[PDB]
Amino acid sequence: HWGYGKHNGPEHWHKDFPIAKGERQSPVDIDTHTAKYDPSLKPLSVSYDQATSLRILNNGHAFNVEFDDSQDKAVLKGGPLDGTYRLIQFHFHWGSLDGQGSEHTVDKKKYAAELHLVHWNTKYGDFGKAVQQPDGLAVLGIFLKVGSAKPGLQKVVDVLDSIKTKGKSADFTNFDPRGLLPESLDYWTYPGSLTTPPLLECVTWIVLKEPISVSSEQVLKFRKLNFNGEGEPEELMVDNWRPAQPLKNRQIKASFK
Ligand SMILES: [Zn+2]
Repeated sequence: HWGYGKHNGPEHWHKDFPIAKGERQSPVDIDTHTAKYDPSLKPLSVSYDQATSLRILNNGHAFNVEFDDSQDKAVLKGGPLDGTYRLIQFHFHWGSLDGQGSEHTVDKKKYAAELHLVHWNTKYGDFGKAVQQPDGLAVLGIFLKVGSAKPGLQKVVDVLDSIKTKGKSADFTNFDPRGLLPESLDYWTYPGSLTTPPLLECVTWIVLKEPISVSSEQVLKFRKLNFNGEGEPEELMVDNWRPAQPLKNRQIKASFK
């Protein structure tokens, strides 16, 4: 099945998921010189004080930190969005080396990693229904650069030993995702897709301009994870990123001057 090798990676996904060659695929390169400032965009409202993390899972493609999304406890609103979007999970994409790993790029610059906070539109009732709608999801994307450690990431890093291989999970309560946000909420936005199969064109992307800094040691621990299951040949979970896709008939809008 699909993955990030030579034989099963992004360049093959279209055979099982033809929407891979669609009109609104993600990620994309963000050309900062052609993204136009849109004064009509609102400030983003990130309301994560009541968030309830539950569990962390290695799904064979990344690790997901999962939230209780049975009520409006951690929501994203404002920005480009109409209505209320509930946080369901976050995960990352990262590289084998610090010079690649992000999905979005900025003027062709690749960051070491990218965080995706995934939220679904409450008007559709559940995640599975939301992903069938063009405005079903809002994904907040945050770039990671290597420098100073991110204190608020360390709790994540230190549990990764317990979910080394595909299908392992661990309890992961009381984690506060506010500790993963940069200072500024300035953003770019465009309409796109999930970046992994099934590649559904259901996402309003909100990509923050300001990266967070993580330490080399932190990212090194991500790279100790495995794509494989327990007692299978070890294949390090690295380079779990889809490259930039054609922008096609889209515009990327900036919330800032
Ligand atoms: Zn992602």
